[PDB]
Amino acid sequence: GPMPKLADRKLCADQECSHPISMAVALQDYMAPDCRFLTIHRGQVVYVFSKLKGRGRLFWGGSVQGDYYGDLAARLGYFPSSIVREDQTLKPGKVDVKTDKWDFYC
Repeated sequence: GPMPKLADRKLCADQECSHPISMAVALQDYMAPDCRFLTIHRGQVVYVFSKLKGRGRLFWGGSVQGDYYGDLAARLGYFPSSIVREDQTLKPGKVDVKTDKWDFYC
């Protein structure tokens, strides 16, 4: 019935998933199929905050960098990991936590 969660568990840099795991650059375009996902275009910078596990492991969560130095969109959304190239690890994405009800809400 209701939209099933994309995953039951995820990997983060910390329990709250508030620190980014990595900085990545998009290699492919990706238009979000619904509000849970992030729309990205080749060349954009994405800060990765979560990596889903198990059934949702193709997808990562993060935010897109803006146009002025230092700008990161507030909105978090999911995207296929394969569309980006991770360029710098900021923190190990080792903290294994459960996804909550708010993770896939939009």
